[PDB]
Amino acid sequence: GSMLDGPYQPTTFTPPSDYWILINSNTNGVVYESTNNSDFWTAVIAVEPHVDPVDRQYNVFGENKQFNVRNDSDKWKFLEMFRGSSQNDFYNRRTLTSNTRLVGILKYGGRIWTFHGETPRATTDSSNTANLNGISITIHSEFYIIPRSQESKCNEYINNGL
Ligand SMILES: CC(=O)N[C@@H]1[C@@H](O[C@@H]2O[C@H](CO)[C@H](O)[C@H](O)[C@H]2O)[C@H](O)[C@@H](CO)O[C@H]1O
Repeated sequence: GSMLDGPYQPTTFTPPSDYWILINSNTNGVVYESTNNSDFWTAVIAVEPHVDPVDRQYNVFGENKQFNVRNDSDKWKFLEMFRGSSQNDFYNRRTLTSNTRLVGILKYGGRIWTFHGETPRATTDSSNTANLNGISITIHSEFYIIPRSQESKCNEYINNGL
């Protein structure tokens, strides 16, 4: 179809390897939840502009959790909350401060890639897993699909907008 394929409505699916999923967050709270139920749990939480430090509730992987959040920018903030085993408390692994409200997740090269840092200079980073194929995602906002070969385009969107 189009190289920027979408938008698609919120759903749950197992992303194929080699394709960036670009999610256009349009509200606060949980953007997506992704797990293989074995060694990888990531949830992305959206925090609106100028939020003083506070503990908010988020339902993730079916359970209500309290996360400490803040955002001292005009830009939107996206926190990666992770755990690698079912018994561990989630920790804030990475952040993305963004004027464009776009977050990205990719299966490639054996590991999960996401964007982090601050637009317009956000960059990618990897996360290891021993069960990449098992990782599914529940996405709560509209999203697009872009091949990994076209990451330069994905990077422009993340940093500069659609
Ligand atoms: C060195 C390399 O090829 N790394 C790949 C990643 O792409 C790089 O991403 C940085 C930002 O993090 C720069 O844009 C650099 O030019 C890119 O080469 C890529 O994000 C991941 C996932 O597709 O694959 C790495 O191999």
